[PDB]
Amino acid sequence: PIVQNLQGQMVHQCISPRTLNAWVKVVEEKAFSPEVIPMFSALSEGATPQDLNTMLNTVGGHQAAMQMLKETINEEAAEWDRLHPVHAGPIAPGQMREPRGSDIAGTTSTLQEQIGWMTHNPPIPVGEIYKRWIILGLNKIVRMYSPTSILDIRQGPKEPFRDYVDRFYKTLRAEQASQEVKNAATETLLVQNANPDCKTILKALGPGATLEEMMTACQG
Amino acid sequence: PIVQNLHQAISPRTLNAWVKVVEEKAFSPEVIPMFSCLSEGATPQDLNTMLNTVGGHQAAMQMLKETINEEAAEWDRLHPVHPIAPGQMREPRGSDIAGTTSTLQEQIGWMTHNPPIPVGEIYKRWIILGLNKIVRMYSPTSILDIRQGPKEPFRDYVDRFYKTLRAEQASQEVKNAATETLLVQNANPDCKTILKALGPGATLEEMMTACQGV
Amino acid sequence: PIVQNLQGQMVHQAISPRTLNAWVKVVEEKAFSPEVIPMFSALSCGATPQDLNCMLNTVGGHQAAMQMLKETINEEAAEWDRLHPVHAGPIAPGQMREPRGSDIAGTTSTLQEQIGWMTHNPPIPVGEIYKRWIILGLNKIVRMYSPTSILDIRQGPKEPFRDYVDRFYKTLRAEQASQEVKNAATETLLVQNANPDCKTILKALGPGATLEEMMTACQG
Amino acid sequence: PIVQNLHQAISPRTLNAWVKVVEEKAFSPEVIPMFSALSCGATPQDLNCMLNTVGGHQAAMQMLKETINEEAAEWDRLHPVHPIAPGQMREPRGSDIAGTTSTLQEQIGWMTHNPPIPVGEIYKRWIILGLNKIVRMYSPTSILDIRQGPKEPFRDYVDRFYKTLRAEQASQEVKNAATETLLVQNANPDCKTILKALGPGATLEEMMTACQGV
Amino acid sequence: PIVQNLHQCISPRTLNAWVKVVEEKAFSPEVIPMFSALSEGATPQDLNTMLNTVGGHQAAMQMLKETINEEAAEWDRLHPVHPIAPGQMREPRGSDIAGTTSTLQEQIGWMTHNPPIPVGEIYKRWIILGLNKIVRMYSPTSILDIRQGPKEPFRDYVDRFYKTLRAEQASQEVKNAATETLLVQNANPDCKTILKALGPGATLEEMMTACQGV
Amino acid sequence: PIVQNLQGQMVHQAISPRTLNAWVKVVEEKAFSPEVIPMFSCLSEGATPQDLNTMLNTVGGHQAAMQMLKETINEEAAEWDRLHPVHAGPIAPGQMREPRGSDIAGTTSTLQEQIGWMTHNPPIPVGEIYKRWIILGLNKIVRMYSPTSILDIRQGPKEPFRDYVDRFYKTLRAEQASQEVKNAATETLLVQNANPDCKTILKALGPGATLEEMMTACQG
Ligand code: NA
Ligand code: NA
Ligand code: NA
Ligand code: NA
Ligand code: NA
Ligand code: NA
Repeated sequence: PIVQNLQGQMVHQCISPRTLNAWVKVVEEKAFSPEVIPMFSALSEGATPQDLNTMLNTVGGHQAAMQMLKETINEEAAEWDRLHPVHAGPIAPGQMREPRGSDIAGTTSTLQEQIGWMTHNPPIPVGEIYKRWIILGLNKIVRMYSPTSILDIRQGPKEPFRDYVDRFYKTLRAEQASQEVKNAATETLLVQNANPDCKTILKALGPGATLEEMMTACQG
Repeated sequence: PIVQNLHQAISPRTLNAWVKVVEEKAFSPEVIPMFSCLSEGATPQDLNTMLNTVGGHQAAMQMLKETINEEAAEWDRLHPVHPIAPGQMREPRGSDIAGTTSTLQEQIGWMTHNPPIPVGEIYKRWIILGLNKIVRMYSPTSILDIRQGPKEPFRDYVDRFYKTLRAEQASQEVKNAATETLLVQNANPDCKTILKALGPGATLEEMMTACQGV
Repeated sequence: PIVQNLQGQMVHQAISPRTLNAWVKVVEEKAFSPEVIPMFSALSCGATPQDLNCMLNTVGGHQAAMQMLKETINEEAAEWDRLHPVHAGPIAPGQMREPRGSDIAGTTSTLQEQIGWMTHNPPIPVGEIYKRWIILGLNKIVRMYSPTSILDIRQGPKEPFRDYVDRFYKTLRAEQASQEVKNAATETLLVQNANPDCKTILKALGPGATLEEMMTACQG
Repeated sequence: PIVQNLHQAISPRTLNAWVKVVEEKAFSPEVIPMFSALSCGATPQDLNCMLNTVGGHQAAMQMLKETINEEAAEWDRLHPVHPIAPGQMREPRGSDIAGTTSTLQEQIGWMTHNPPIPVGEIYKRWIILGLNKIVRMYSPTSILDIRQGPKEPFRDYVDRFYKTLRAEQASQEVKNAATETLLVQNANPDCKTILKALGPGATLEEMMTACQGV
Repeated sequence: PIVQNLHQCISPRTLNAWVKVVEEKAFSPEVIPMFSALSEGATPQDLNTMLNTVGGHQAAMQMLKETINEEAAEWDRLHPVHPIAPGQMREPRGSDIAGTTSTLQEQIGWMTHNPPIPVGEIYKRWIILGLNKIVRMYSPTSILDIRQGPKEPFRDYVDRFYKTLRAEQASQEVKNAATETLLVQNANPDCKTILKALGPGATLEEMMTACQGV
Repeated sequence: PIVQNLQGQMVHQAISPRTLNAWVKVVEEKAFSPEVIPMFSCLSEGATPQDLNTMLNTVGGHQAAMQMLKETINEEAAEWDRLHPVHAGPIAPGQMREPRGSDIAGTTSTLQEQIGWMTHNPPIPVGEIYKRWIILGLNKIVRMYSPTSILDIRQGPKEPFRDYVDRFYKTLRAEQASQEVKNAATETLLVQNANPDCKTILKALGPGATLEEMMTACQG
């Protein structure tokens, strides 16, 4: 990665085995649970497209997913080559070339070319652009790998309400709805899908009750 | 974070530490001090990273979102944004402090600017307020229900008592004031008699020494 | 904490998650065994009163004890306010205020005010003063939490003497006697409380025998 | 390694990391990317250290030696050594790149010299070529033999399929081209019918969504 | 410690390391070299920290106190303190080296002063002398009692033999001199005959090769 | 150890508890398996003779071996004193003495004297010289501790060929033959010692077949 710490200077450094090992373990244990993505984002801060490839490529298993993730990266590379066509010309001595889709994705560029683009002024953040493509790819996978439809999350007859809500908002997180639409499934589905005893208690509350108020209500 | 030595990337060890604490301890009161100590010098981005890498307890994390919205709203009411002075940068809105609508660059901007605009420490304050509500919610038993068993060591009973109290968060005036009242009333019969016999102004040392024997 | 390492300069740094995790584990495992206190002292070298509060406040459980520890800190704060009364006056531009009991204890001061006092010349070591109060508090707890009275430590009829001595001096450590009074319980209690066979052997040694000599003697 | 900040000793943590990965994973394809990432800026000495601290898989490590010999021979054929210019150092032979006949001093010499002679990165290339052969060898089942079971989730079947393929190393043209052919032909009957019914231009998403239901 | 790079606080990892070694290994001889290596550049405060964070083995730690007192007494006898030169600091008494009556400031003073007064390394010497006594004490079996079993591999027997010897601390002249004598006399009958048949000037290699077969 | 990292400067540093703990564990677990030696070499890069002694001396157990290793170090010290006789003379102010066998081995020198020799120009690499002696010593032990003779490694009747080869070349590694003589035991012993079914397949290959080709051949 590249972050500014060598005094005032901003020097490149080798991806940390601890960062790698961290990312591989999270993927092994958690299997594209939604929280994996924020973890990916946080382990890959200031990551070069090489670094990103290292993290993705050291995942053994979930290869179905990693293939899907390749397909997505290709789609976002194609769309980039359509939007930014390279005007083929000999490189002026003081400049470097414009990066193609495949160059951002780290497939056709060198670490030198990648450090070039990111540390150039104005910046060409090939790291952060490729990251954007990957994350878009993971989101699709997370939505895919979410086991149950939100419709199917129903509070059991003996199940604590706090447990039911915990599943409900977990499911929702995976089946990625914007936190406007998550806040709007609150006063609708969550109630409709509660068990009979606790549904009655939640209807009796009236509208516009907070999540605190609903969970306090069904505590028994 | 932003650290004064000789910005830095949030440490995988810090993340892993915070995620584990949340996994194991489940909004036990001691979680919050841990949050505060793992998030020293944290940018609002960093804070979001820590909160967002918690899988599970999503009920709670939703509640914590609701609280952050309330503290953002109250900020936009108190500071309504009205043209950028050449040497300065823009004024941060509720959503900008909370890291939702700002960049890491804008956040580093505000904290390292003179005079300082500590968007890190302000958002932290909002989060902690949010966790407190959750901790109070997740506390299993009411202080009223903590009663010393007939064979239960007094030291064990007090340990539950003041744990419960910590969760059902009471001011250190009201914690000090439940001592000479409830703790005694809720002790077992043998040890209650011993604690009444002590008279009023008795320390916790003196009470626990007293009921060591029974 | 603050220790001098940024070249010759002496810079403040964030309390290390590893230091915290270390201290919390020791408290979890060892439960105010005497060795906990030296560990506390060694994990809190150069600690600001904020840092100290962090370490104490991240202990969940032993809350009975942590309440007791609060009571003690209040007693040492009161005694400080009696000894150093603040003369209410507007702060001269080049100075800072005098710290009250509650300011040392980190309850009413900021990290800025704390760094102020410690790095000021002459030094006002609010870190080291609060530490002194805490440790006094833990000592009381350790003495409290010591399970058996030294009187009750008696060598069993089949128990190796080296085992008996190990309990004996452990108990003594908890029931904190000065290492003059620990050295003086040697040639008295330790012998009186040994089993019959080995007591006879230890009396036969005469006075002024070392611990080595006594333990060599009762090897059988 | 040789690292640009503000030579260094190979980190016990790097060594321990690499040895464990080889112990646990046994030339699974993902081992190689891990090798590449643990050996960033590695001197040919460092590389030998990593390979030589692998106990066991000695069959493989012998094979890996044979390959390194082949790439050393091919180098000595392409660059035959013919007197040392006052400002310069000698030209590296096959055996000198491979770290067998050079010193750490000579290796630091070549890499930090201008123009750079990246003996680290050249030897790495030879090793990786060697591991690829071993990975292809150690892959247990032929892609032909990966068939979706009658009760096996399609997501599970695809996961084996593309794992196998990874080992039996195929170009990302030939990986993309086994998709719309073998993967379908080797699916179970119920899900094959569903995948044929999709028509030709179907993504992996679309295929896996399709067979989620069955 | 005091470390020359480009005082520092004793590392929690150093502490944790030392406490674990004492917990697990129980004054096995190898503990002492470990003590010496974890306490490189240690101030007398640091040393006290390491010794004082050992819970348990308190019998031993008391003995170790007695020894430190003996080496402090012997120091006060050899250096009796007799007015502070303007550029200098006071002369350290037995109790000042042992860290009991000095401050960290006074200790950093003595070690970083010119000429150097290595209070760290002097106290260390006293401690190690103390541990040696304990190790010799805690050694379970007398070298006389180490005898090769009738079915026991010779390599196993020698491993006990030289372990025992290490504890019952013998000079490397007396260790080298118990070789061609006791080790043979205490071998089992079959292998003793083989070792006598070797003649006198035989290495440990030669003896262990000889009894590999039986 | 001493490696050049304090900017351009080359400063001595304390042997890392993690390095020690690493080396002790490897010796505990692996018991002079051949791979131990490369590990020793890699944990002891830039090691002073003191450091080396620390690593060797913190091995508890395998004391038989550590005694043998002492005997070897003495033999290489004697041979050094024969080759470099010290001419007894008063030390010229700008110089230091010539190191004796026992001085290299760290037994009779100080850390100061050792840092002296290594950082002197031209260098006197007492670290790297003692290391050479140790490694020679470990090789003898590894060859000793190798359980079976290469002659005795025979492919079982049901044993996968890849398993048999893995033992074969492991054994060989211990019974240290040069990788010319390891490459020459390939087309001879490995075949002669294969099981009947797979021997026939390997003879049928002709001479000069690679290890790949042989292992591909006996895959069934
Ligand atoms: Na709420
Ligand atoms: Na409350
Ligand atoms: Na081969
Ligand atoms: Na292939
Ligand atoms: Na003694
Ligand atoms: Na002895």
